[PDB]
Amino acid sequence: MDWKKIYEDRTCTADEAVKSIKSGDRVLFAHCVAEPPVLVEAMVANAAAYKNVTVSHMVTLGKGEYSKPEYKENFTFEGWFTSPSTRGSIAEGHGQFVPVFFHEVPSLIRKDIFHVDVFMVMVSPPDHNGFCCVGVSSDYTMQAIKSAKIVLAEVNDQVPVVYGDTFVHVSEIDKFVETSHPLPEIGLPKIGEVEAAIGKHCASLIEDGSTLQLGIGAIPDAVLSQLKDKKHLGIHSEMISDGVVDLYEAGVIDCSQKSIDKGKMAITFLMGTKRLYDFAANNPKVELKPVDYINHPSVVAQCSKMVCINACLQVDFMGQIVSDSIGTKQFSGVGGQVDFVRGASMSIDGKGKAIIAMPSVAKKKDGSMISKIVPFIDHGAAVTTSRNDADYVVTEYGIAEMKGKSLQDRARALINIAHPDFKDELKAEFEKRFNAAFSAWSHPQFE
Amino acid sequence: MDWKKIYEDRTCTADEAVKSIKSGDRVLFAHCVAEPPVLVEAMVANAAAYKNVTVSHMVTLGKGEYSKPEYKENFTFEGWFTSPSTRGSIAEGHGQFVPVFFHEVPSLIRKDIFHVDVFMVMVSPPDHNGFCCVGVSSDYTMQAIKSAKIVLAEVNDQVPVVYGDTFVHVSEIDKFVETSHPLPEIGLPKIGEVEAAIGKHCASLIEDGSTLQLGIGAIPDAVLSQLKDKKHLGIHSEMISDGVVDLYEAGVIDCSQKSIDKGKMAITFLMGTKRLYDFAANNPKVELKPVDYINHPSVVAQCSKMVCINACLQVDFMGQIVSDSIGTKQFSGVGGQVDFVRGASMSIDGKGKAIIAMPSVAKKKDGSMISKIVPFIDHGAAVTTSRNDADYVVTEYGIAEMKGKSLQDRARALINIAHPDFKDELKAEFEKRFNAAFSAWSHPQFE
Repeated sequence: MDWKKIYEDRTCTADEAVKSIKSGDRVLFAHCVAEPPVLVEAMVANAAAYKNVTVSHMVTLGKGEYSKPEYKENFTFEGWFTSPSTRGSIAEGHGQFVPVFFHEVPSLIRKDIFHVDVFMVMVSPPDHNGFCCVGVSSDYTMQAIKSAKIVLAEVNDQVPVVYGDTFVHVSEIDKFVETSHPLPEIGLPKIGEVEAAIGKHCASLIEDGSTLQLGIGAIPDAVLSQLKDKKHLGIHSEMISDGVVDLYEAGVIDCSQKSIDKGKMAITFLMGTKRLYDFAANNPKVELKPVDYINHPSVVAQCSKMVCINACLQVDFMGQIVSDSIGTKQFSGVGGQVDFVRGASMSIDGKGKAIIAMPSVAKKKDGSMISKIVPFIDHGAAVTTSRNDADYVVTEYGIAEMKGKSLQDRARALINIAHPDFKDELKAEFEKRFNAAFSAWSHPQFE
Repeated sequence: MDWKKIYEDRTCTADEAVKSIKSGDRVLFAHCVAEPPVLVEAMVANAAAYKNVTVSHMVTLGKGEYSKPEYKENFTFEGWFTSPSTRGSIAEGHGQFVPVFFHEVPSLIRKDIFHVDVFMVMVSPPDHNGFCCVGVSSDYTMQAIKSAKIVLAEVNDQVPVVYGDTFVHVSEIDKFVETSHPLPEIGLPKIGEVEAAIGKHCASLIEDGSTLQLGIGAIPDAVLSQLKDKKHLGIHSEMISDGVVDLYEAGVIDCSQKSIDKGKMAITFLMGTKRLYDFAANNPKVELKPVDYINHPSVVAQCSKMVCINACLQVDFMGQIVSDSIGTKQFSGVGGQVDFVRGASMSIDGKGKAIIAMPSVAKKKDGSMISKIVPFIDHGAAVTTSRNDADYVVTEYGIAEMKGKSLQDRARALINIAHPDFKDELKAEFEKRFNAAFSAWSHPQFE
């Protein structure tokens, strides 16, 4: 109606739209799959128009061109979660990294700590009432829309309409750039015997009626594959994957025993194949909500029989968990790992569990093996899940309980699930670290 | 009535009471000032009767005799927060340490992770209706009374009656041992120029009507002494000490602008001089509540203009905060530090602040001067407040903001508040760590 005039008046080309960015601006992209590639391309192509423009976002499936050293006078990448195409800049020094809990991002936007001069977002074209849909992200995207000084939208008719807090009226957007292209996809991972074993251990901790949080990759896919005997599972998760769709259509996940958002998979973003995007579209069983709801520890605490499944990179004898860095090298980010660990620990029913899982070993490129159960974290590594936060740790060799357990008993339990080849070296490190014998037993049979 | 017969039938000597403990038991002492010294003495005296009795508690003002190596066949100390009289056992190998958030202790007891066979607590003699008062502790003490298989009470008529969740009916207690002795006291700290400077910086962050959390020692006392010009301050704190009483008597703290528990100082335990214990007694302005209320991040989040002040030991370039260990040596515990950090971060009003403060330098055992602002944490140190949790860091040289700040900008801010004598060495380390100059500026003047 009146809105159609607004929409038409504000429609332009991508090259025109990015002229609204000025030197010194803080620019933010919509999260993950909602990043607008045509707008990002235009901004990068217009690099010489800009001096010292901050570019922030979290995980990206895009090229991360603005993060390359040649652009360092034009753009400064400020990642809140890094990925293969942007992590190089952080290692090299011209890119920056902010450690921030995923649930807290909207708060930092509202507080103007994460000030947003220009927000760039991909959306569906408007419905009959002038509401566009973000489709695949709610997360921090919805707050950014409200708080940004200028919102630039790539209107892509391949974006799905998904229920929840995903809608933005055309009157809230400054410029529209019309496009049509498929959304980025991630492939399904290969599951090895190591991951299969991890999934089986994780599955043994999951009872009927559990509310699940899990991500993407071989580990959560392995877990899901081992849940086919379970009943009435629910979802309250930062994201769902293609794997969750499989378990839903197997009849295992039905959200019938949830305490809040009953009958619905409650999520904050989507990332997978087009099969996932199609599933989520116009589906009463799926609802996207902002990250300061979904990942809020006080909200997770209200979930029934919460089971949160997340991966790490290494765990030390004290139960310090490193998940986002290898020594001084930054790889990803905390994301929602600690949000859900905390929510499960705070669970009002007292039934919440947080599982942190990893292969027990890695093969280095020189051919040698290394233990991911370690006496000490790598030099300069960031602790992601602190020793006080730690709950269950799982490898292909079993389950170690950290919660309420002493440093010595944590180390004993971790060594017990370490690779057999490393156990003697690790027990020697135990004795040096703790000034105590590994074995708590002492049988008179052995003098 | 009926109750008087119960009480009299269950009254006995300390030596008789401790025969309720058997080999293999988990024994728990009431927190801090409520530890029953006459019962502890009797237990240690009866050491030869016991094999492998676990002895747990948090901070202690007692002698910690059961933690000495000569007792290792009889007792195993399991600290949930260590102190000078028990920390030696952890370093030596025969004492154990559990990393646990203060607010979570009641939950672990309820879950039977912290199973309690015998709980030993000091209480006031019963009121007219048969209710004894813990007086100085609510914390985990109230849950432990409910959950323990057996409760042994030292009935000390010098224990104050203090309002809140501090009362236990005689029918809840198995044995009573009558005594009369003063409660343990801690001294008033000496405030040097360094702590006075820290206090001034912290005070500059505190507005009228703020709700405060702070502990004991030169830093919090220095902060309080700089608050004389503030108005309508409130208290929602793990503890109060003598300094808070001073500020209340000055009319600065009146609890008149609190959002919850209006007009009352809400606390979980008391530790100070007899002046504090007398003050808190029968006082409508003071209320003790358990730690899963007071320190619960979801409760702290409801507080108005929350300002949380806590101390640390060292902070690295990433904003990782070490507060409870010196390298591999365990010193204290997380206590409620992270509980209040998270609560302030989660504040519903968006006004919460968490301040972590420390002197910029220390003199080590060998007489050398060291920076407490460091490129990397000491080898094997536990991260107390993770980089994602970090908010304000304060030294005598000023304030550094961590929240929403990049690793590089955090390190710059921290170097800015380091001791002038260390700044150049620290900037050299900055360059090596980040591959960037401390000044992010290159000028054609110098090519």
